[PDB]
Amino acid sequence: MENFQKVEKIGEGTYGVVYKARNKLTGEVVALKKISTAIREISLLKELNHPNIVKLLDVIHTENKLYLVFEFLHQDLKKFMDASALTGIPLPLIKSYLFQLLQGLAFCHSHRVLHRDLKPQNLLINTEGAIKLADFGLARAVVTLWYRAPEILLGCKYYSTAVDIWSLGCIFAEMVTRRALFPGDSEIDQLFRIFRTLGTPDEVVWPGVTSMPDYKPSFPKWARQDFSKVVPPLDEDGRSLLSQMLHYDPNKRISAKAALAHPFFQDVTKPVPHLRL
Repeated sequence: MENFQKVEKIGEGTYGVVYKARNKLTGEVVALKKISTAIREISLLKELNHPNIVKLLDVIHTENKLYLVFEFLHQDLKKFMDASALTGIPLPLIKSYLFQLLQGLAFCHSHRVLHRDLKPQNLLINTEGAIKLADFGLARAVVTLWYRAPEILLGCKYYSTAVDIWSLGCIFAEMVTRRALFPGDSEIDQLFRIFRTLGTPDEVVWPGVTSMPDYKPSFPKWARQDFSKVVPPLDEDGRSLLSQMLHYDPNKRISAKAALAHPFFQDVTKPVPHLRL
Protein backbone atom coordinates (compact mmCIF):
# COMPACT_ATOMS: atom_id res chain seq x y z
CA MET A 1 0.00 0.00 0.00
CA GLU A 2 1.45 3.44 -1.02
CA ASN A 3 2.64 4.10 2.57
CA PHE A 4 4.38 0.69 2.94
CA GLN A 5 7.43 -0.84 1.29
CA LYS A 6 7.27 -4.61 1.16
CA VAL A 7 10.43 -6.20 2.51
CA GLU A 8 9.78 -9.95 2.67
CA LYS A 9 6.98 -12.48 2.44
CA ILE A 10 6.57 -13.89 5.95
CA GLY A 11 3.77 -16.26 5.21
CA GLU A 12 0.77 -17.19 3.19
CA GLY A 13 -1.78 -17.90 5.90
CA THR A 14 -5.36 -19.08 5.44
CA TYR A 15 -6.50 -15.38 5.33
CA GLY A 16 -3.99 -13.87 2.86
CA VAL A 17 -0.34 -13.09 2.36
CA VAL A 18 1.59 -11.61 5.32
CA TYR A 19 4.54 -9.41 4.41
CA LYS A 20 7.20 -7.84 6.60
CA ALA A 21 6.96 -4.18 5.60
CA ARG A 22 8.21 -0.67 6.40
CA ASN A 23 6.05 2.34 7.03
CA LYS A 24 7.25 5.52 5.33
CA LEU A 25 5.49 8.20 7.41
CA THR A 26 7.11 6.61 10.55
CA GLY A 27 9.87 4.18 9.48
CA GLU A 28 8.24 1.51 11.69
CA VAL A 29 8.67 -2.11 10.54
CA VAL A 30 5.41 -4.04 10.68
CA ALA A 31 3.67 -7.19 9.51
CA LEU A 32 1.13 -6.35 6.78
CA LYS A 33 -1.58 -8.90 6.17
CA LYS A 34 -3.52 -8.46 2.88
CA ILE A 35 -6.95 -10.14 3.36
CA SER A 36 -19.22 -4.37 6.67
CA THR A 37 -19.68 -7.00 9.43
CA ALA A 38 -16.03 -8.06 8.91
CA ILE A 39 -14.92 -4.40 9.19
CA ARG A 40 -16.91 -3.83 12.43
CA GLU A 41 -15.62 -7.09 13.99
CA ILE A 42 -12.08 -6.28 13.00
CA SER A 43 -12.38 -2.77 14.39
CA LEU A 44 -13.38 -4.27 17.79
CA LEU A 45 -10.06 -6.18 17.80
CA LYS A 46 -8.07 -2.98 17.68
CA GLU A 47 -9.11 -2.46 21.29
CA LEU A 48 -8.28 -5.93 22.54
CA ASN A 49 -4.79 -5.04 23.75
CA HIS A 50 -2.65 -7.16 26.03
CA PRO A 51 1.17 -7.85 26.24
CA ASN A 52 0.62 -11.45 25.10
CA ILE A 53 -1.46 -10.50 22.13
CA VAL A 54 0.21 -9.34 18.93
CA LYS A 55 -0.73 -5.66 18.70
CA LEU A 56 -3.10 -4.73 15.77
CA LEU A 57 -1.79 -1.26 14.88
CA ASP A 58 -4.17 -0.26 12.16
CA VAL A 59 -6.86 -1.55 9.84
CA ILE A 60 -6.85 -0.07 6.33
CA HIS A 61 -9.94 -0.57 4.13
CA THR A 62 -8.87 1.30 0.96
CA GLU A 63 -9.29 0.61 -2.79
CA ASN A 64 -11.98 -1.75 -1.50
CA LYS A 65 -9.27 -4.01 0.04
CA LEU A 66 -8.49 -4.96 3.62
CA TYR A 67 -4.97 -4.70 5.12
CA LEU A 68 -4.19 -5.38 8.79
CA VAL A 69 -1.04 -3.76 10.17
CA PHE A 70 0.42 -5.68 13.17
CA GLU A 71 3.48 -5.19 15.30
CA PHE A 72 6.23 -7.37 13.87
CA LEU A 73 7.81 -10.29 15.72
CA HIS A 74 10.96 -11.99 14.58
CA GLN A 75 10.25 -15.64 15.08
CA ASP A 76 7.31 -18.09 15.54
CA LEU A 77 7.16 -21.04 17.86
CA LYS A 78 7.16 -23.53 14.98
CA LYS A 79 10.54 -22.33 13.77
CA PHE A 80 11.81 -22.07 17.37
CA MET A 81 10.73 -25.67 18.04
CA ASP A 82 12.31 -26.86 14.74
CA ALA A 83 15.54 -25.03 15.90
CA SER A 84 15.48 -26.63 19.37
CA ALA A 85 14.71 -30.09 17.99
CA LEU A 86 17.91 -31.88 19.07
CA THR A 87 18.00 -30.60 22.63
CA GLY A 88 14.35 -29.64 23.32
CA ILE A 89 13.04 -26.38 24.77
CA PRO A 90 14.11 -26.16 28.42
CA LEU A 91 11.24 -26.78 30.84
CA PRO A 92 11.43 -23.36 32.48
CA LEU A 93 10.99 -21.69 29.08
CA ILE A 94 8.15 -24.10 28.23
CA LYS A 95 6.48 -23.16 31.54
CA SER A 96 6.95 -19.42 30.97
CA TYR A 97 5.49 -19.61 27.39
CA LEU A 98 2.55 -21.64 28.62
CA PHE A 99 1.80 -19.24 31.53
CA GLN A 100 2.08 -16.18 29.25
CA LEU A 101 -0.30 -17.72 26.66
CA LEU A 102 -2.72 -18.57 29.40
CA GLN A 103 -2.62 -14.89 30.54
CA GLY A 104 -3.33 -13.89 26.91
CA LEU A 105 -6.21 -16.27 26.66
CA ALA A 106 -7.64 -15.41 30.11
CA PHE A 107 -7.77 -11.76 28.93
CA CYS A 108 -9.46 -12.50 25.57
CA HIS A 109 -11.82 -15.00 27.04
CA SER A 110 -12.93 -12.53 29.76
CA HIS A 111 -14.07 -10.32 26.78
CA ARG A 112 -15.77 -13.33 25.19
CA VAL A 113 -13.29 -13.29 22.27
CA LEU A 114 -12.00 -16.71 21.13
CA HIS A 115 -8.94 -17.38 18.97
CA ARG A 116 -10.36 -20.59 17.36
CA ASP A 117 -7.18 -21.43 15.41
CA LEU A 118 -4.23 -21.67 17.78
CA LYS A 119 -1.13 -23.33 16.32
CA PRO A 120 2.65 -22.99 16.63
CA GLN A 121 2.82 -20.80 13.51
CA ASN A 122 0.39 -18.29 15.18
CA LEU A 123 2.45 -17.97 18.37
CA LEU A 124 5.20 -15.41 17.99
CA ILE A 125 8.25 -14.83 20.11
CA ASN A 126 10.73 -12.02 20.75
CA THR A 127 14.24 -11.60 22.20
CA GLU A 128 12.90 -10.53 25.62
CA GLY A 129 11.29 -13.87 26.56
CA ALA A 130 7.74 -12.83 25.49
CA ILE A 131 5.33 -15.03 23.49
CA LYS A 132 2.19 -13.60 21.87
CA LEU A 133 -0.96 -14.80 20.21
CA ALA A 134 -1.27 -13.76 16.54
CA ASP A 135 -4.37 -13.69 14.25
CA PHE A 136 -6.60 -13.44 17.27
CA GLY A 137 -10.40 -13.06 16.50
CA LEU A 138 -9.84 -13.17 12.70
CA ALA A 139 -11.61 -16.58 12.21
CA ARG A 140 -14.92 -14.98 13.36
CA ALA A 141 -14.26 -12.04 11.08
CA VAL A 142 -3.90 -27.21 3.52
CA VAL A 143 -5.38 -26.08 6.84
CA THR A 144 -3.86 -27.88 9.84
CA LEU A 145 -6.38 -29.83 11.94
CA TRP A 146 -3.74 -30.91 14.46
CA TYR A 147 -4.84 -28.47 17.18
CA ARG A 148 -8.65 -28.62 16.71
CA ALA A 149 -10.85 -29.45 19.75
CA PRO A 150 -12.94 -32.56 19.44
CA GLU A 151 -16.27 -30.57 19.79
CA ILE A 152 -15.29 -28.73 16.62
CA LEU A 153 -14.45 -32.00 14.80
CA LEU A 154 -17.79 -33.51 15.93
CA GLY A 155 -19.65 -30.58 14.32
CA CYS A 156 -20.68 -28.44 17.28
CA LYS A 157 -21.67 -25.03 15.78
CA TYR A 158 -21.60 -23.10 19.07
CA TYR A 159 -18.34 -23.99 20.60
CA SER A 160 -16.74 -22.10 23.51
CA THR A 161 -13.56 -20.64 24.89
CA ALA A 162 -12.62 -24.22 25.78
CA VAL A 163 -11.55 -24.79 22.19
CA ASP A 164 -8.50 -22.57 22.80
CA ILE A 165 -7.49 -24.44 25.93
CA TRP A 166 -7.59 -27.70 23.91
CA SER A 167 -5.31 -26.20 21.26
CA LEU A 168 -2.84 -24.86 23.83
CA GLY A 169 -2.74 -28.18 25.59
CA CYS A 170 -1.77 -29.83 22.22
CA ILE A 171 0.99 -27.21 21.79
CA PHE A 172 2.22 -27.74 25.38
CA ALA A 173 2.63 -31.51 24.70
CA GLU A 174 4.48 -30.73 21.48
CA MET A 175 6.94 -28.43 23.30
CA VAL A 176 7.64 -31.15 25.76
CA THR A 177 7.92 -34.17 23.43
CA ARG A 178 9.15 -32.46 20.28
CA ARG A 179 6.50 -34.20 18.26
CA ALA A 180 2.91 -33.12 17.38
CA LEU A 181 0.49 -34.81 19.68
CA PHE A 182 -2.34 -35.46 17.11
CA PRO A 183 -1.04 -34.96 13.58
CA GLY A 184 -4.21 -35.84 11.61
CA ASP A 185 -4.38 -35.44 7.89
CA SER A 186 -8.19 -35.50 7.56
CA GLU A 187 -11.03 -34.83 9.95
CA ILE A 188 -11.63 -38.44 10.71
CA ASP A 189 -7.94 -39.25 10.98
CA GLN A 190 -7.69 -36.25 13.52
CA LEU A 191 -10.63 -37.54 15.48
CA PHE A 192 -9.33 -41.14 15.47
CA ARG A 193 -5.83 -40.09 16.62
CA ILE A 194 -7.47 -38.27 19.56
CA PHE A 195 -9.61 -41.37 20.34
CA ARG A 196 -6.59 -43.72 20.13
CA THR A 197 -4.79 -41.69 22.79
CA LEU A 198 -7.57 -40.40 25.11
CA GLY A 199 -10.09 -43.21 24.49
CA THR A 200 -13.19 -43.05 22.39
CA PRO A 201 -15.52 -40.64 24.16
CA ASP A 202 -18.86 -41.74 25.56
CA GLU A 203 -21.69 -40.43 27.69
CA VAL A 204 -19.82 -41.29 30.88
CA VAL A 205 -16.94 -38.90 30.25
CA TRP A 206 -18.83 -36.46 27.93
CA PRO A 207 -22.61 -36.07 28.57
CA GLY A 208 -24.34 -35.31 25.29
CA VAL A 209 -21.47 -36.44 23.03
CA THR A 210 -23.58 -39.06 21.31
CA SER A 211 -25.98 -36.31 20.12
CA MET A 212 -23.24 -34.22 18.47
CA PRO A 213 -23.87 -33.70 14.69
CA ASP A 214 -21.03 -35.86 13.35
CA TYR A 215 -21.00 -38.41 16.14
CA LYS A 216 -21.48 -41.99 14.82
CA PRO A 217 -22.33 -45.00 16.95
CA SER A 218 -20.05 -46.97 14.63
CA PHE A 219 -16.86 -45.12 15.78
CA PRO A 220 -14.28 -47.64 16.90
CA LYS A 221 -14.05 -47.89 20.69
CA TRP A 222 -10.41 -47.46 21.80
CA ALA A 223 -9.41 -47.50 25.50
CA ARG A 224 -7.61 -44.46 27.02
CA GLN A 225 -3.76 -44.40 27.35
CA ASP A 226 -1.67 -43.09 30.24
CA PHE A 227 -0.32 -39.55 30.23
CA SER A 228 2.89 -40.91 31.56
CA LYS A 229 3.10 -42.57 28.14
CA VAL A 230 1.84 -39.51 26.22
CA VAL A 231 4.22 -36.83 27.44
CA PRO A 232 7.23 -38.34 29.15
CA PRO A 233 9.22 -36.96 30.89
CA LEU A 234 6.89 -34.19 32.00
CA ASP A 235 6.43 -34.15 35.76
CA GLU A 236 3.27 -34.92 37.65
CA ASP A 237 2.18 -31.31 37.91
CA GLY A 238 2.59 -30.73 34.15
CA ARG A 239 0.80 -34.02 33.35
CA SER A 240 -2.10 -33.04 35.72
CA LEU A 241 -2.49 -29.67 34.04
CA LEU A 242 -2.22 -31.24 30.60
CA SER A 243 -4.94 -33.77 31.48
CA GLN A 244 -7.25 -30.95 32.52
CA MET A 245 -6.60 -29.01 29.36
CA LEU A 246 -7.48 -32.14 27.24
CA HIS A 247 -10.75 -33.11 28.99
CA TYR A 248 -13.25 -34.18 26.34
CA ASP A 249 -16.20 -32.37 27.94
CA PRO A 250 -15.80 -28.63 27.16
CA ASN A 251 -17.50 -27.86 30.43
CA LYS A 252 -15.02 -29.88 32.51
CA ARG A 253 -12.01 -28.57 30.60
CA ILE A 254 -9.91 -26.18 32.75
CA SER A 255 -10.40 -22.40 32.05
CA ALA A 256 -7.37 -20.20 31.34
CA LYS A 257 -7.90 -18.43 34.71
CA ALA A 258 -8.00 -21.56 36.69
CA ALA A 259 -4.98 -22.96 34.80
CA LEU A 260 -2.99 -19.93 35.92
CA ALA A 261 -3.48 -21.06 39.58
CA HIS A 262 -2.38 -24.63 38.88
CA PRO A 263 0.51 -25.90 41.07
CA PHE A 264 2.63 -26.41 37.85
CA PHE A 265 3.19 -22.65 37.85
CA GLN A 266 4.30 -22.38 41.54
CA ASP A 267 7.84 -21.92 40.34
CA VAL A 268 7.34 -20.16 36.99
CA THR A 269 10.00 -17.70 35.89
CA LYS A 270 10.69 -15.71 32.73
CA PRO A 271 13.85 -16.99 30.96
CA VAL A 272 15.30 -15.49 27.83
CA PRO A 273 15.47 -17.78 24.84
CA HIS A 274 18.49 -18.36 22.65
CA LEU A 275 17.26 -16.67 19.38
CA ARG A 276 19.12 -16.73 16.02
CA LEU A 277 17.59 -14.14 13.68
